[PDB]
Amino acid sequence: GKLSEHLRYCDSILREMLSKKHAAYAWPFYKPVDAEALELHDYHDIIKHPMDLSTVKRKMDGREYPDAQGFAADVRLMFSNCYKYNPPDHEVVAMARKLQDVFEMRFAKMP
Ligand SMILES: CCOc1cc(C(=O)N2CCC(N3CCN(C)CC3)CC2)ccc1Nc1ncc2c(n1)N(C1CCCC1)c1ccccc1C(=O)N2C
Repeated sequence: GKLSEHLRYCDSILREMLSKKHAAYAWPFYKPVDAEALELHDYHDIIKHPMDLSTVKRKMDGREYPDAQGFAADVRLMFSNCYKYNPPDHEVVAMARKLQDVFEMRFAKMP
């Protein structure tokens, strides 16, 4: 089935995003947002479905995505949360944009 072929290619996108090359801008998305440690009393009012690369990895390694589109939806959700919660001039936003540049480019190049 070409459904798991695409998902295996998405595991490579995930490895690329977690890789040491992109760490200057990707590290805020390694683990979930700790709203209590960052004193974001606001975060879970606005972000109803948090997402991060480690949760995406957990779901991928557990075969929880039925197809590549579900994986892409979660990665983009992680980006959309960051754009939604933060003021557009914050530099977590620039960091998220640099990482999304990696994701969208490698996703489009899927055979
Ligand atoms: C597992 C460790 O976790 C964190 C630890 C610490 C920490 O105390 N030290 C102290 C000095 C830090 N410095 C200052 C800033 N410098 C750009 C780099 C060096 C290094 C580490 C800070 C943030 C963390 N984790 C996080 N995870 C998601 C988000 C997130 N931070 N940022 C920040 C990342 C950098 C700027 C924004 C957010 C902050 C507020 C609201 C939303 C978000 C948000 O959207 N994301 C995705």
